[PDB]
Amino acid sequence: DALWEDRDVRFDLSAQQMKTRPGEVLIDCLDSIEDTKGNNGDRGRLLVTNLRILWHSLALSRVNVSVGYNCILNITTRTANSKLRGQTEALYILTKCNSTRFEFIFTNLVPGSPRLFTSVMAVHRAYETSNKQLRLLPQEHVYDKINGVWNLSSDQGNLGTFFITNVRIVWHANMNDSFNVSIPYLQIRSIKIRDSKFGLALVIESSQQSGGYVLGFKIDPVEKLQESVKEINSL
Repeated sequence: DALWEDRDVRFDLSAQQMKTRPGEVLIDCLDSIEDTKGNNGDRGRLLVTNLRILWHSLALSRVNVSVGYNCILNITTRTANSKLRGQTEALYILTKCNSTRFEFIFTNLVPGSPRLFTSVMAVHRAYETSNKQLRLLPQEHVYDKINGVWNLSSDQGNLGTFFITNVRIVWHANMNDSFNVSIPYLQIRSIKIRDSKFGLALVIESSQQSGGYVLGFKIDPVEKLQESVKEINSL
């Protein structure tokens, strides 16, 4: 139960269906599959999304466990069924990180979902495929252009150029090497201003990374630090 996310209590389900996360898009959903090497029984439903691939039970759906695209390495098919009551059904499981293996056997689907496999190749693929002009992500735009910022690293600080985007909040330095320093907004948890410490700066409280990245704005009369904290606390 190390990559089974909890659903009965942590997703607060009824007796029949899952609970959808914000921004989670559904494509297909089916039934009558077997799980092995979890902590479960023998039969239940099967749901899929753009962030999780979900097994709903049949008997006791107050035990219902799944995993998503954050942990899957690659996926397999069996073959196209040659003749006389075969199937195309194969769900075989490659964990990215841990040594747990799984086999998903649809117990009684009659064509075994040959067209759901035509979908599931692309939805893993989207999670696969993910001078100062930004390497811009799709569904992302630039909302501020700031020249002359002294980001002060643990090594040293230098002349730089800052951008404020929708998601990937990056910083460029034009000091002889074209640095890449980029954080996403979802890794940002909280923000504080440091006017006195290190000269009119902001510090970044990261949850997962557990580190702090600063910038620098005492280098010019800038009138943009109060512009900054509004955009980044909102978005």
